[PDB]
Amino acid sequence: FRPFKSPLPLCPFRGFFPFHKDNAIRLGENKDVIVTREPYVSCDNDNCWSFALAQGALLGTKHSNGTIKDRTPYRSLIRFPIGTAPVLGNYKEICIAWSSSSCFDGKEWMHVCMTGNDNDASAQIIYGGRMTDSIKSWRKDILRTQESECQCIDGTCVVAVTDGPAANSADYRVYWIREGKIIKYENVPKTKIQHLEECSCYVDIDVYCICRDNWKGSNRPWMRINNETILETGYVCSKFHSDTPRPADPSTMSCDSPSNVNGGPGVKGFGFKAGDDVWLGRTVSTSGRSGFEIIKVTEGWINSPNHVKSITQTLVSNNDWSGYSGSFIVKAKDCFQPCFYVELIRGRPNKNDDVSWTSNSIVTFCGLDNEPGSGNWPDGSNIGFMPK
Amino acid sequence: FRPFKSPLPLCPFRGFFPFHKDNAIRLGENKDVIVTREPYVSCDNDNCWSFALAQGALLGTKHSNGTIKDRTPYRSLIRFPIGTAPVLGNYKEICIAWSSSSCFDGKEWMHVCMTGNDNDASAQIIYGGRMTDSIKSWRKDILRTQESECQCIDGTCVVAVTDGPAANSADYRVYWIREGKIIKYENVPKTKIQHLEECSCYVDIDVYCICRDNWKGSNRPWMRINNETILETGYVCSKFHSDTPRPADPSTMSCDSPSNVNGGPGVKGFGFKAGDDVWLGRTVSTSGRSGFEIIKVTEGWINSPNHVKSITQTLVSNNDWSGYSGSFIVKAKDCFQPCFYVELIRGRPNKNDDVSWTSNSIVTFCGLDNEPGSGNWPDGSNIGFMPK
Amino acid sequence: FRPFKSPLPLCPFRGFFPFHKDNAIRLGENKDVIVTREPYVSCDNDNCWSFALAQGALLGTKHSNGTIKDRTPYRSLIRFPIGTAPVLGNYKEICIAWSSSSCFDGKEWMHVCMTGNDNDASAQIIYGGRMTDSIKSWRKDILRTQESECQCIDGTCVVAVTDGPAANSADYRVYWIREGKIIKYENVPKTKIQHLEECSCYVDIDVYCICRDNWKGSNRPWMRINNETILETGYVCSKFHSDTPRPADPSTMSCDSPSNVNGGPGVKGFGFKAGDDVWLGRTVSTSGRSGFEIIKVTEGWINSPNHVKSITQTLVSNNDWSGYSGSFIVKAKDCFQPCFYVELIRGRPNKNDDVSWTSNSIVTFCGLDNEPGSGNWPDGSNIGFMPK
Amino acid sequence: FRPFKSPLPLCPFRGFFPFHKDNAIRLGENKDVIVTREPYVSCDNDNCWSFALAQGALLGTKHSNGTIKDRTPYRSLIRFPIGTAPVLGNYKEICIAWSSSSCFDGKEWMHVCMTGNDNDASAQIIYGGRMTDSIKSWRKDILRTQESECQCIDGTCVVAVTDGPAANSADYRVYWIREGKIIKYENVPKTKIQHLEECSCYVDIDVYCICRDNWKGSNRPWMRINNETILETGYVCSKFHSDTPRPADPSTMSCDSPSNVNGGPGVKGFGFKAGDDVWLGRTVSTSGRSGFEIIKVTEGWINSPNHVKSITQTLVSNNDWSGYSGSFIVKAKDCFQPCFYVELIRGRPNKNDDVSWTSNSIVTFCGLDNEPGSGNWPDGSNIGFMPK
Ligand SMILES: *[C@@H]1O[C@H](CO[C@@H]2O[C@@H](C)[C@@H](O)[C@@H](O)[C@@H]2O)[C@@H](O[C@@H]2O[C@H](CO)[C@@H](O)[C@H](O)[C@H]2NC(C)=O)[C@H](O)[C@H]1NC(C)=O
Ligand SMILES: *[C@@H]1O[C@H](CO[C@@H]2O[C@@H](C)[C@@H](O)[C@@H](O)[C@@H]2O)[C@@H](O[C@@H]2O[C@H](CO)[C@@H](O)[C@H](O)[C@H]2NC(C)=O)[C@H](O)[C@H]1NC(C)=O
Ligand SMILES: *[C@@H]1O[C@H](CO[C@@H]2O[C@@H](C)[C@@H](O)[C@@H](O)[C@@H]2O)[C@@H](O[C@@H]2O[C@H](CO)[C@@H](O)[C@H](O)[C@H]2NC(C)=O)[C@H](O)[C@H]1NC(C)=O
Ligand SMILES: *[C@@H]1O[C@H](CO[C@@H]2O[C@@H](C)[C@@H](O)[C@@H](O)[C@@H]2O)[C@@H](O[C@@H]2O[C@H](CO)[C@@H](O)[C@H](O)[C@H]2NC(C)=O)[C@H](O)[C@H]1NC(C)=O
Ligand SMILES: *[C@@H]1O[C@H](CO[C@@H]2O[C@@H](C)[C@@H](O)[C@@H](O)[C@@H]2O)[C@@H](O[C@@H]2O[C@H](CO)[C@@H](O)[C@H](O)[C@H]2NC(C)=O)[C@H](O)[C@H]1NC(C)=O
Ligand SMILES: *[C@@H]1O[C@H](CO[C@@H]2O[C@@H](C)[C@@H](O)[C@@H](O)[C@@H]2O)[C@@H](O[C@@H]2O[C@H](CO)[C@@H](O)[C@H](O)[C@H]2NC(C)=O)[C@H](O)[C@H]1NC(C)=O
Ligand SMILES: *[C@@H]1O[C@H](CO[C@@H]2O[C@@H](C)[C@@H](O)[C@@H](O)[C@@H]2O)[C@@H](O[C@@H]2O[C@H](CO)[C@@H](O)[C@H](O)[C@H]2NC(C)=O)[C@H](O)[C@H]1NC(C)=O
Ligand SMILES: *[C@@H]1O[C@H](CO[C@@H]2O[C@@H](C)[C@@H](O)[C@@H](O)[C@@H]2O)[C@@H](O[C@@H]2O[C@H](CO)[C@@H](O)[C@H](O)[C@H]2NC(C)=O)[C@H](O)[C@H]1NC(C)=O
Ligand SMILES: [Ca+2]
Ligand SMILES: [Ca+2]
Ligand SMILES: [Ca+2]
Ligand SMILES: [Ca+2]
Ligand SMILES: [Ca+2]
Repeated sequence: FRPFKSPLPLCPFRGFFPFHKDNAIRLGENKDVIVTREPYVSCDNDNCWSFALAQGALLGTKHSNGTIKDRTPYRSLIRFPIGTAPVLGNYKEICIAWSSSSCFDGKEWMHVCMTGNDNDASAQIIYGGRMTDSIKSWRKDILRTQESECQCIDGTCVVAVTDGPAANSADYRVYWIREGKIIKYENVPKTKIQHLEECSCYVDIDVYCICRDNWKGSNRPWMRINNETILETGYVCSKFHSDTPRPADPSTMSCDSPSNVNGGPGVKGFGFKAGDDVWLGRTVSTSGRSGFEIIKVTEGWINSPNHVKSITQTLVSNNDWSGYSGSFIVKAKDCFQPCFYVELIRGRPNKNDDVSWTSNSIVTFCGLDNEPGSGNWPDGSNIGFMPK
Repeated sequence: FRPFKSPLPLCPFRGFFPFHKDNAIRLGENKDVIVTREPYVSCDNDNCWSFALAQGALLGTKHSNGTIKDRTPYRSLIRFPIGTAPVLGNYKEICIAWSSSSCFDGKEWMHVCMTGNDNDASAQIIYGGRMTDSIKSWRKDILRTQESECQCIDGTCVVAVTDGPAANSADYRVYWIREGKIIKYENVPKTKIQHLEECSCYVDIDVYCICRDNWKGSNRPWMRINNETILETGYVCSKFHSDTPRPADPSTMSCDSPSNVNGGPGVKGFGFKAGDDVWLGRTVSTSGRSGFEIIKVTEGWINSPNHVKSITQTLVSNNDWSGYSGSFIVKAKDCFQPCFYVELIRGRPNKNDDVSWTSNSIVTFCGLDNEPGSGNWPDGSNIGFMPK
Repeated sequence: FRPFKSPLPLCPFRGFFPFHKDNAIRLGENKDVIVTREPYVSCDNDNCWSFALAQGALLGTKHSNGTIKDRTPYRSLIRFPIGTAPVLGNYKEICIAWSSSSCFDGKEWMHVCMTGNDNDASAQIIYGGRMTDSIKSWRKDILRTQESECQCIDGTCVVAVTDGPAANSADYRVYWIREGKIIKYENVPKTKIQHLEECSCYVDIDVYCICRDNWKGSNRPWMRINNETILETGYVCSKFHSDTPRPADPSTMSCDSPSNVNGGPGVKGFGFKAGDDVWLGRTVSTSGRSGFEIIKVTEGWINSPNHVKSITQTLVSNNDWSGYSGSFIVKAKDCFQPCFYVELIRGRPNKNDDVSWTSNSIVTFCGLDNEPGSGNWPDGSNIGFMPK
Repeated sequence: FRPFKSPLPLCPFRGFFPFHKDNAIRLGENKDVIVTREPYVSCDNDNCWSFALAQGALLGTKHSNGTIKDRTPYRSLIRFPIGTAPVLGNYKEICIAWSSSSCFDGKEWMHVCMTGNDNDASAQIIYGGRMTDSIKSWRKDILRTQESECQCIDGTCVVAVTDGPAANSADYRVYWIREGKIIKYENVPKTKIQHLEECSCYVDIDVYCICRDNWKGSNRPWMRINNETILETGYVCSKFHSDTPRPADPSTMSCDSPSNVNGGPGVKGFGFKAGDDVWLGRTVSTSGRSGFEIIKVTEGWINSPNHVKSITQTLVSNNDWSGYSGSFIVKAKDCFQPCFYVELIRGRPNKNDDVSWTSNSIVTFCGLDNEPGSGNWPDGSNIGFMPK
């Protein structure tokens, strides 16, 4: 017997440490590796797992040509051992999906899988391997979700979902799902949040989601949620913004609205509230998806004149490609450990990646209450060695 | 401890939703994937699985040349993770077979595996991995079975078996098998059914099988069976027929006999009775194995002047190849969820599939009591990219 | 908790039925498959497994060249799912070995693994994965064992071992091993048996072993053994001999000594005593390792004028290559089911197998108390398609 | 439920016997095998496992070129079935690491993983798959550890760690870690030990570590440790030295200090104290990493005029390449069985290994209280057959 996961507080931490790295593109030189993108990580009682949206093709084969395309019927959410490259001999196919979220409730896995036509998509809810429920597109404009792990408290899982325009007003909802059955949803209040995509969430008593405003906000919108309702919303106060693109530091302190500067598009990212402070992942570049660093901003969660970047860890150099990033948690006795993954995109449309495909590798870090060292953990592939 | 599966009613449903898709041919471009055909799906307490008849060769190798041939000693029933491509590193060999059925009784797997000479074949019964019993060909003319999952109620499994001509009167039986031991068989009454092949079965209190009349019926024959005997037989009343080939809609309403029009040959297919209504899978083409759709026919299960196609889901376009299709169930608390798979055949003898082999990929859908969206989920292989 | 396996009687049976077939050579065309020989099968509580002596090389690679060689340091006993081809992604390495036996005692696996120099070899005893004991070569002349499953009764496992000349008087012993610890051994009495190699054993209350006389006997020597001692010895009385080479039928009835005709060399084979009758596997050819059939000889176990081949199943045609064969059992409630495997050797030194390597596939059959059909289940590889 | 491992005495033994061998380079001819080095073995309750530092590339691909380099971000500690070659379909990625140690405490696995910049590395502590603690480089000079299994007694695991110069005075510590949490560390006393690297440890009531002095000692330094503190230190008294390089036999008897002859560099190695005697692994060559033998030295553990090599097993000939070697234990009822692995390095910078990569295979032996035979178990690859 296993109990449902509880509303534990986030563990104390003061730095992030290298965890698992798959080197998937390097290992894919001989065409063994499945083409993926939008990876994430999520753990159950026994294992942490890599998840990603496969493209139904092997890296470097003719079918991998043109996998820059975001949505096809040939995409499936797949799962593979954390830190391993996804290959036919080790992967599991979770569901047909070109957008997804997964989370373990303490007893079983839940997955949310969107597929079908852009104007008529549906989200399948999988629980314990069985399709238990669904969401029908209501705005008929690319129904979509987090692309990282959802969160579950006392048996009720929470997941953020969007339907509508990428660069205009759309609908954003949170769904509460218990044992695979949709209990209720709420439209996210628009009193502060103006656009919301690809939420990266974690648990610190309540669920916190830090997301992507793809329209007007170079700062990231956020929500606080429990097993019943949305408790709080806003934008991360930090005058050091963390979307891409974004203005150079220092920028505007906007706790309650989008910055309105360098607003679109964006990239999936994450953060961790720590008291009044906030940790924020971000590309090193302010314009491109290159490099990765995480900063701690003193009093960055609140309205304050005292915002300072007290810590900056540079984990992937600006000379290396990054991509999406997202939070995940690991139960650590009486608290949840904050961890994250970074998608390292290789191929189109990256300048000088002269291949016809698009894929990624993964690297991950976890938070400890110890002082970190330093290093650099990029994709590491010589694109010139790769089958095109 | 696990109890035997019970005679649960079918769950309510109003549409079908995309579940798992393997993209096996696309992923087989580099010769990793095992050549298969006649796939199906069946689940135990912990997992749903893909099953298929392998051809003892890797796709695109010289040994794959000529795998259009239906029966060889080199065919085995194999099992692999649902939605994954079958590769040497993930498959399990269940038994030597060129015709098969599998089902889980709540405690153990049973399999029925036919092999040997066309005139002298035998069916091996496997239970919990042990060969427990057998059936010797009695008409000496290709002893054969469902090519999809059998069904088990309160420990007794039921499976439909045929021996005799493909386009003339043959023998059709149901066998009752408990813990791998044949308890009894019955010759299917011929008062209504005139020819019966490749039954697709499910459970709705009793076992329902919807099969293939390969001789005179463009409508599908069906049986209702419990743990003791055949309770009822007939043909699906729907004036919209669901075999291939078949007449255009609307055709004849024949509850008690074969249509006698476009009667032979046929293709394995499935349906689900829903009150007085019936859901029917079928190729989009009325002549070829191209496309796949599922229709709901109001009062289609009964003798009525009111037959209308209230719902039509087009899941694979008529421009894409399909093949066999079959039902499977997933336990959903106090009811069984109706699901199905579609075999997507590529290679010989499909027009313009210029390769020497014959194989397939798989796609699956499950029923929910929600409104579906729409999409298209075909094999997706560019045959021109494939090793021939 | 699991009890030790008990001394159950052999199940009733009247024919043999096709079980699992791996098609390993066919599937090895693209160099995925590990080079093996001397395969066998053995089962635990949950699964039956294939075992074989690998050659530390992939089929069709340069390192596979010359794998006709019997003993090298690069040979390991490996285990893989029954009926699957052995590949790097599915195999387990049991121990370093160029001769081996394996058996499950009801709780754990035991293995006997010989390796090292021809004149100074040692047998490692593995139990529950731990090396627990060993046998040092005492005649310093290729210490060797069954190349099929040993047998275990009430926790005590029995295994036949040989050290000395291949075509002259050597030492033959049985070892009793409990939980991996050698309890005792006995020199096999030479009052009847004159040469003994590669015993194929099974359980029918007591352990029966039917072996290979490589010197003077075209008939097979046999032993009856319990958990304490050798109870009985002899040669199979059947005037229809079952070694290879051997005289044509009918030959000599020799219950107590070697035939003294077509005496050497031989091939590993098996049989099953059934009352006063005996079932005997044998190559179809009387001179070569081609084809495979199993005969039932009425009163073949005893001294009688009434020996007749009442049954003959031809399972592999004389036009196809065979090789070693061996017995294994599967627990069937209150009796043991008799099964066997046949090694299908391809490559050197088989005439017209124009490749530089030597390997094999596997096929298996089990006994049922039903009448069999007929078929042909040979290796099935087109040697011309294979990498050389 | 499982108890923590206890402080058992080492089992009696009088020779070493061939256990598992992977033949990884031979099997890597077709580019399936992951590039590794610094392998080791460690076991839990159910299985023994191979561990190694992968290089994030497949053997024989372009990315394998230049893998002689010791530290990169693309190295991960990986785990694979003991005696199997590491391939994408069977490996698990444990953590990012270019130096590592692993050990099972009776309940869960602990790992120590160093990565990052040479001057700023950190060691991540993994326990039950979760990152639980860390060590920050304190001398900022390649923080590093055993490259073989650590040891755990009554829930407290012990591991030797080094930071500082390779050929001058550095810092050497032992860390005590319980359930992944660092309890304490001790600086190793320098009253006898002058340099310490790559400890090979085992349990004989207390933990014994036999290590590598890379500076002044051709004899190996050693420590005795319990769950609380370092109990004893020294150098192995044996006048027959066991590092590489080293003086020819007989050399100096130095129980309390480095030999001061042929002092640097060295190679990772191991030994086993047996009463007043000692068993010592060593390369056959006194100058190079070729061959492998194990000697027993009578009274070799103590100050004595009676040192004699009573036993010498030559396991890999001087004509074959060896490399690092290390101890591991297997629980054997009421004692621990001493076993070891030998890394068989192929590629750069080995003379005449004309390839661009560097990797290894593995061979293993275990101790029994029986007399051994003899043999030779080298890597076995024909380097000329390999992709360069
Ligand atoms: C939602 O969970 C609560 C328990 O969690 C607490 O309240 C949440 C809103 C959130 O603030 C958490 O962090 C808190 O720990 C459930 O409340 C229980 O309800 C039962 C039945 O009425 C009652 O017997 C218990 O006393 C309640 N427990 C507590 C701690 O108050 C509530 O039922 C959950 N709601 C849903 C819709 O599932
Ligand atoms: C990746 O694919 C493009 C496009 O391929 C073409 O269209 C595809 C849908 C498919 O039908 C292919 O068979 C077609 O070739 C390739 O670009 C083409 O390259 C060819 C050959 O050099 C050229 O003649 C065409 O004009 C190109 N077509 C377009 C639209 O640009 C491209 O070469 C492929 N990349 C790699 C690395 O193979
Ligand atoms: C077959 O199953 C029945 C129980 O299932 C019920 O009856 C079936 C014919 C079918 O209609 C199902 O949907 C029903 O739920 C077994 O009947 C039981 O028999 C035992 C022993 O006589 C008796 O004690 C129970 O009361 C019966 N249970 C019920 C519900 O009537 C029957 O034994 C099964 N037959 C065989 C041959 O296995
Ligand atoms: C697929 O196989 C056919 C037939 O192969 C021939 O017969 C087989 C049983 C086997 O023995 C092969 O070695 C034979 O080649 C191939 O058709 C043949 O192609 C060759 C070469 O072009 C031609 O000379 C023969 O006349 C053909 N034979 C027949 C009966 O048509 C075919 O080319 C193979 N397809 C592919 C893609 O390789
Ligand atoms: C060997 O096994 C016997 C039990 O098996 C029986 O005797 C064998 C020789 C063989 O004929 C089997 O087929 C029989 O079923 C063990 O005998 C038991 O010994 C214990 C302790 O003395 C005694 O209490 C039991 O009564 C005995 N059981 C029987 C059935 O007689 C014997 O101990 C075993 N010997 C060894 C060395 O392990
Ligand atoms: C299989 O191997 C033989 C022998 O290979 C030679 O000796 C080996 C130990 C190794 O060192 C190889 O590099 C050697 O080539 C091959 O037979 C040789 O073939 C070559 C080239 O045709 C010829 O010049 C030699 O005289 C042959 N040597 C002998 C002893 O016959 C054989 O070709 C290989 N088979 C295949 C299919 O590759
Ligand atoms: C360390 O372990 C001891 C038990 O192991 C014994 O003492 C070690 C130092 C070592 O010599 C082993 O080989 C010995 O077997 C723990 O001692 C126990 O402590 C508890 C609590 O005080 C006490 O109740 C028990 O009696 C002690 N057991 C024994 C055998 O003395 C000790 O707690 C451990 N220390 C740490 C820091 O974990
Ligand atoms: C292994 O690699 C070396 C070096 O490769 C060069 O530098 C690498 C970092 C990478 O950028 C490669 O593309 C470069 O080629 C190879 O040595 C080179 O070989 C080329 C071609 O013969 C030669 O022109 C260069 O001068 C060499 N460079 C150096 C520094 O020596 C080497 O050939 C590779 N080995 C194999 C087996 O492929
Ligand atoms: Ca933005
Ligand atoms: Ca028909
Ligand atoms: Ca003979
Ligand atoms: Ca491959
Ligand atoms: Ca040294």
